[PDB]
Amino acid sequence: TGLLDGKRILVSGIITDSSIAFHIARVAQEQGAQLVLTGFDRLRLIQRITDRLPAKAPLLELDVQNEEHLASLAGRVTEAIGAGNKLDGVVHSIGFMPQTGMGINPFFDAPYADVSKGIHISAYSYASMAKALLPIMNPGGSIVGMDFDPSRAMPAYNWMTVAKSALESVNRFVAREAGKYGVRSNLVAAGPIRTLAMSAIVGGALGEEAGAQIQLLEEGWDQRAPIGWNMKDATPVAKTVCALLSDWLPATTGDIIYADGGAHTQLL
Amino acid sequence: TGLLDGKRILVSGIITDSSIAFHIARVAQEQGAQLVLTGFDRLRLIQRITDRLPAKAPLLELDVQNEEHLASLAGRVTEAIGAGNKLDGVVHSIGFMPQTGMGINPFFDAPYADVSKGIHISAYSYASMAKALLPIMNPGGSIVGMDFDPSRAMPAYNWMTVAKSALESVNRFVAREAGKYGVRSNLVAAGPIRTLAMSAIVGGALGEEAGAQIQLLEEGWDQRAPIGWNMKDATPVAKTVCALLSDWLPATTGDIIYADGGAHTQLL
Amino acid sequence: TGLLDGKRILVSGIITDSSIAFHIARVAQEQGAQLVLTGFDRLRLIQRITDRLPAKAPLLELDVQNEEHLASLAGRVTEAIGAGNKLDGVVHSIGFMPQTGMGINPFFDAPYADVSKGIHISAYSYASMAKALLPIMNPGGSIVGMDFDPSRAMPAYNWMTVAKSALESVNRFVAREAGKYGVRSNLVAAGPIRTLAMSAIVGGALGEEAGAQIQLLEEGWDQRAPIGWNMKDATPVAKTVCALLSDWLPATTGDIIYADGGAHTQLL
Amino acid sequence: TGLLDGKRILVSGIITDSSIAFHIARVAQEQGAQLVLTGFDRLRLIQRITDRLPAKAPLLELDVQNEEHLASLAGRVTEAIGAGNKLDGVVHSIGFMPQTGMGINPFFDAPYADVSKGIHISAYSYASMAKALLPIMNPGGSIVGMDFDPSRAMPAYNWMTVAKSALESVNRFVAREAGKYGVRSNLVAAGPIRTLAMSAIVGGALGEEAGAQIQLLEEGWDQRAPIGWNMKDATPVAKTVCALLSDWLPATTGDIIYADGGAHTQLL
Ligand SMILES: NC(=O)c1ccc[n+]([C@@H]2O[C@H](COP(=O)([O-])OP(=O)(O)OC[C@H]3O[C@@H](n4cnc5c(N)ncnc54)[C@H](O)[C@@H]3O)[C@@H](O)[C@H]2O)c1
Ligand SMILES: NC(=O)c1ccc[n+]([C@@H]2O[C@H](COP(=O)([O-])OP(=O)(O)OC[C@H]3O[C@@H](n4cnc5c(N)ncnc54)[C@H](O)[C@@H]3O)[C@@H](O)[C@H]2O)c1
Ligand SMILES: NC(=O)c1ccc[n+]([C@@H]2O[C@H](COP(=O)([O-])OP(=O)(O)OC[C@H]3O[C@@H](n4cnc5c(N)ncnc54)[C@H](O)[C@@H]3O)[C@@H](O)[C@H]2O)c1
Ligand SMILES: NC(=O)c1ccc[n+]([C@@H]2O[C@H](COP(=O)([O-])OP(=O)(O)OC[C@H]3O[C@@H](n4cnc5c(N)ncnc54)[C@H](O)[C@@H]3O)[C@@H](O)[C@H]2O)c1
Ligand SMILES: CCCCCCc1ccc(Oc2ccccc2C)c(O)c1
Ligand SMILES: CCCCCCc1ccc(Oc2ccccc2C)c(O)c1
Ligand SMILES: CCCCCCc1ccc(Oc2ccccc2C)c(O)c1
Ligand SMILES: CCCCCCc1ccc(Oc2ccccc2C)c(O)c1
Repeated sequence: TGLLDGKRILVSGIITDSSIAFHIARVAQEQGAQLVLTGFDRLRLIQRITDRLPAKAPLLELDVQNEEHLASLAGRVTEAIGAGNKLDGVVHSIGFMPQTGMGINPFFDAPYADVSKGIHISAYSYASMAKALLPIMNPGGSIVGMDFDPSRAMPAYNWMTVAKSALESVNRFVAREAGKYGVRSNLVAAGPIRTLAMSAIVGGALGEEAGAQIQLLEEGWDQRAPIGWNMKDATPVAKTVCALLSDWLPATTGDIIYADGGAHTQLL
Repeated sequence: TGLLDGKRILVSGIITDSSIAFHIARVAQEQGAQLVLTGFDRLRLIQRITDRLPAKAPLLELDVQNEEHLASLAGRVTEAIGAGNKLDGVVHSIGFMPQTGMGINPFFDAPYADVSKGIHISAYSYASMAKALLPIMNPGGSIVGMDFDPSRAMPAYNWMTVAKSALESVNRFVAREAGKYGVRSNLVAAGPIRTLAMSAIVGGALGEEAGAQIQLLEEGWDQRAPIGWNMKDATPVAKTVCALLSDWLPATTGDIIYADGGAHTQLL
Repeated sequence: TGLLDGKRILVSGIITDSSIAFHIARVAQEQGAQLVLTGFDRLRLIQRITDRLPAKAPLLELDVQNEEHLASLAGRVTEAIGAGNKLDGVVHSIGFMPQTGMGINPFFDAPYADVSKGIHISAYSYASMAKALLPIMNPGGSIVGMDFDPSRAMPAYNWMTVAKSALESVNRFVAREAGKYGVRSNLVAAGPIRTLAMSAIVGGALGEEAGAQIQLLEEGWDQRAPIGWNMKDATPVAKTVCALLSDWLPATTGDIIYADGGAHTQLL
Repeated sequence: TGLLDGKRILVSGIITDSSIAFHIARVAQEQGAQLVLTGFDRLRLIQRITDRLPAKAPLLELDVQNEEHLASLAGRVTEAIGAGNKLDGVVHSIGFMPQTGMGINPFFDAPYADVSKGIHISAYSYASMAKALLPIMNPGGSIVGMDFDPSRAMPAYNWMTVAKSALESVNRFVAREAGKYGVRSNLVAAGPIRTLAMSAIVGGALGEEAGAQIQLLEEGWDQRAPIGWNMKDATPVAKTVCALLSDWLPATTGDIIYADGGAHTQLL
């Protein structure tokens, strides 16, 4: 009955139940998908969080900066899904940028070591995961990553904006590689969502009026979006990622779908 | 379990069983939608074409330049679907440009009367169909128009390129109106498909260069698309339109979804 | 030694001494250009206004909707500039939209007759003027038109936004034709300037909240521009046009240069 | 008389007399500018090369990955130009990418260490040069970097495409900081030019595919550019950079000017 009936899908990036990846996983499961999950660092917490999903799925450790984790990933996925089976979908929902690279911290004062780490995790890892997983993906498959529209500069997002610009470019080359396997590669550019990264990384770097200034972001985004925007609701974004993982967008690759309430199409 | 089960959808633009609109109607019916079709000019002929669809659907006359057809449209649709019921979707799959505006005919020699006619039918009509139909659309509903990426100039498409550019802009303003109703408005920028218009209009205006240009279009597009492109197969485009008509892209509006094999994301 | 020393340049669009074209003309003559001016409708007024320029230039009548004017234009310019001389530059600084297509007047209520007149004058005439003048332009020549970034929808600009979208597309096709003559074609997307068109057309259609709403546009453009924006100063825009008329951007064609304080590059 | 008469301009990125920076330097001196040059590593040979410019100019060592070099840069330039004098122009004409990041080497096989070096040099350094030099730049001044349009993926350019996508994003935030000083920041996206990096980095990484790949690049570019394109001629690009360094584009910042024959505005 489900949009993703029978499909085996790897989903990275769950840390809490407000994670975009959590809702992607939840919707994908409501739609009949069989999941393999990956988690970073706080595996015990992640285990407890994933207990809240509609169906239990194996959790595999993946630090995208750890070459050993990347080299063993496909083997460990095959152990979880069974020999002779392959993935139909992969979700990259991963990002990091040091505090120096965000908020009210002067753009010029972020050392390259920090920026590099951020670009490693948030951009290059999209290609790493594709490298690791394409060899175990079925024709008609779909790789999806999460974006935040970086076409224009803005307060606060700072070097993460630069990392997203890189990610968009990486996705276009991932499409070229993926196409050899009959696999699509796309990004979903989401509007703002109240996640752990929002409050701890972005909010943490904004200093004092962070609470009110995020409320400004919500109000302004919902005003610009012709159909409105709810920062408390990741479901519209999760649904969009599932549309891309499905058979219903079979001719879209190297591309970006905007799940932002149409805010990026309006100036005011 | 159909993607569009229960949905009432108006589909304009069928003229042959190669029409992008025809495959849109076919796929939508396969997925449980209940359709109303609109046709232009030769309605007796169109009815024999629509007879080839999987299921019966009422066929309505609509010339988008005819003010009376537009003023009566919502009432005629309401009769077709039953008083009390509203539309969940609307598909604009219509375009025209006079020969002077196309092909090897010099760009400078198209009189404005001819360009204006093409822009009326191909761009302005997206707004006039939205005006007529929004008052009989449900929240969560979806308006979708057909686009051919006009961001760059090219041989042969000439003034139709300009009409498409206008249409993309018209779509962003329709989104502002549609949102007041909880309705989304998007275009699908399709790759090249073997349809009547490509033959009679584009081919016709290319004269002796039609063959070489159409061949280059078939193979060049496939070459550039990372997942490839079958110009003889409208299904991938029709599926993309159904995705937009569905509940699975609920946060996208005023936007363009590219069902072109990824070709627009690659230079070579 | 002036930027445009010895260049023969046609400049359209002067109506008042606040007109963008007036400032283009002044800066161009300050830089050694020999001008021919074209005016519409109010020829006695334009003659008077142009008496304020650094040098007296011949003024020719041109209503871009008048086929006879267009058909006789090259002949009339050749008279103004001398037989055996050709133009080095052409400036299109022309636009119109009926009130129904602007301001607080509902988008859906603008009749196509109104929209078509707006598009004729604002977009199609860029090609009309190129058709007329390219046969009397020197290699290395430059055609420049005035744009307002229409990539996103916005309040008030309405159907003019659609006309500018069309204009951008027209410019790319003009470039194809102009290249056959060794001539470049480009647009300058300017930020908001206090001109007759701004007060009469835009402010006129904004109703009672107009003078203040226009002030709020200034405030927001200036805030978004990393280098600020002064709506009272056309000179930075005129300078940019002069740069495109000069020999200093010889590799730029089919393109758009933004003289907008950089506001389009920033989200907030 | 000269376009840049009286201006003091720093030009980085000279490595051979085919360097785009060499032609920028030459044209700038021809136009009355006083230069300070920076070079990397091979300073003995760079000095030999700059002795062939029309005018004498101080040459300073700058490795952009060297923190000590950047920390001391403003003081060294001040020594070169005289205390109390400031720079009106800065040209960043610097890029690097390891071979593994380029050509026919598999996109997925580039280790992050290699990509990170390329991004540091090719993108981050645009920000570090701005950080170092803005304190000694005059209001009305101009920072210009060199781009190659990375909006679409393509053969061979591989991870350098990613670095350019990052660089474009960096330029937009540099614009925010530069505007506090009354300074503009922009990129010139150049068409392809035969330089040391083309030969050694791009051509070297293509191997047996270099001939065919570069022929198609060159043929396609000249075909698409409405005014044509000559890969052997850096002067149009050098002129465009000088236009940006001048007073003639005073309202453009955070932006990208294309010196590419108009190629990017045309599909074919
Ligand atoms: N929250 C928003 O408003 C928003 C908007 C647009 C895009 N995004 C993108 O959505 C994605 C999900 O972020 P979120 O908002 O759900 O935040 P989140 O805090 O819920 O998730 C971020 C994830 O990044 C993972 N991560 C960090 N370093 C990692 C590493 N080295 N290896 C593997 N995983 C690592 C963390 O474990 C965490 O699970 C990110 O790409 C984010 O940039 C978020
Ligand atoms: N075929 C392609 O390669 C292609 C690619 C991208 C986008 N498109 C767009 O797809 C849409 C459908 O085109 P298609 O290729 O299926 O061609 P088609 O010939 O099958 O359909 C074109 C339709 O336009 C309708 N039409 C013309 N004038 C009309 C009027 N006054 N009122 C109402 N309808 C009118 C025709 O009757 C016909 O049904 C158009 O917007 C077209 O530009 C086509
Ligand atoms: N003022 C702004 O904020 C702004 C911003 C960006 C772009 N522009 C563009 O700059 C250009 C000049 O406008 P402006 O702001 O200087 O206003 P303006 O009123 O000074 O100039 C508009 C000109 O258009 C001419 N025109 C109208 N109909 C014509 C016709 N049929 N034939 C020939 N000419 C006709 C008018 O006579 C007038 O001279 C237009 O393209 C406009 O869209 C203006
Ligand atoms: N050649 C083309 O077709 C082309 C086209 C568009 C853009 N570009 C860009 O133009 C710029 C100049 O390239 P080019 O083609 O003239 O090649 P080039 O080889 O002449 O110049 C590249 C410069 O980068 C410098 N560089 C490398 N590492 C450095 C470091 N650590 N510190 C300081 N400098 C360092 C090199 O010394 C060299 O001077 C680059 O940004 C390049 O990406 C080149
Ligand atoms: C106020 C600035 C506007 C941006 C807010 C939206 C947002 C929130 C969180 C996001 O995720 C991250 C951001 C930075 C670093 C890491 C992650 C996952 C993210 O990518 C985007
Ligand atoms: C070089 C590219 C030329 C072929 C483009 C593909 C195409 C084919 C048909 C299309 O439909 C029309 C084109 C013109 C007029 C009317 C219609 C429906 C259309 O909009 C696009
Ligand atoms: C509030 C809307 C956004 C600000 C508009 C700035 C502007 C002002 C005048 C312009 O010129 C015209 C506008 C409409 C019709 C005709 C012309 C010449 C124009 O093109 C742009
Ligand atoms: C076939 C590849 C596509 C055309 C490349 C044109 C080009 C050539 C050289 C360029 O400069 C560099 C490229 C890589 C690394 C460093 C530099 C300076 C560059 O940035 C662009």
